[PDB]
Amino acid sequence: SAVQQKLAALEKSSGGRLGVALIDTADNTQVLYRGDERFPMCSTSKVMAAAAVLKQSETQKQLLNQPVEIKPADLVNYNPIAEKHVNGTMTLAELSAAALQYSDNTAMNKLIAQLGGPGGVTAFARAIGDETFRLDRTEPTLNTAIPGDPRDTTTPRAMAQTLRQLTLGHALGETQRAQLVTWLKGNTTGAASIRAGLPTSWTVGDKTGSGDYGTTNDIAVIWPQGRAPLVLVTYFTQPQQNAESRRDVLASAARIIAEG
Repeated sequence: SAVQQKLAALEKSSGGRLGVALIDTADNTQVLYRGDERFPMCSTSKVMAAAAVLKQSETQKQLLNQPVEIKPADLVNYNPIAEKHVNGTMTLAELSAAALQYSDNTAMNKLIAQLGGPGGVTAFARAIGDETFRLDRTEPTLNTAIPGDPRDTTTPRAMAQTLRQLTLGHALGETQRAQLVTWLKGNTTGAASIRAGLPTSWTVGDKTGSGDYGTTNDIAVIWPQGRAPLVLVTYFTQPQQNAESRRDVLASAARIIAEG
């Protein structure tokens, strides 16, 4: 198709490997580019951890208000919110928001702990029908993004379908889904990624991810004005371990998709 020619050209110009999945919920049509290849998820995996805790709260009604200690030993490499609460507590709701909206890595590790380890996050993916997602490590090592390494990867197709189910579908209860959507819409890290390629009137909720090998990711739910929502996943990774992030590639991919 025309869009896939332009995405292929974008990929060639970038020197990296680009994976795109679009689901248009208006007719459940999909646009895929390397849709079944594995990519390192990096921080886009935080959506699955947050959703898994939200799923637990459907039975444990007070779970999101449970205070969790933040100790100095809990802090890893990037903890913009958790650092503000060292030797204090954050609720699981506050940790989920920090993980999603600020990409706080300590917050993610607390969510993983709450779920019983990376196996508990992966279990939730399996429980909602995602047989592709795998979380193997905690922060920060899940971001190593080594070429060919299957750890901590998913495919664009799988993540788009799963993000659709979590936010627009009914994999979660109504209160939990609304909370997830509110969190994604309040993301602070996405201004230069998918959002930058889309009309400024469209509402976007997204989760970015970045890692080694110049890995630059964004997954988004998009509500265009007067139009059915879209789910867009853009993964990008590069051959050099020290490569710089390329958020512009995600913006350009989104712009190419938005042309259709």
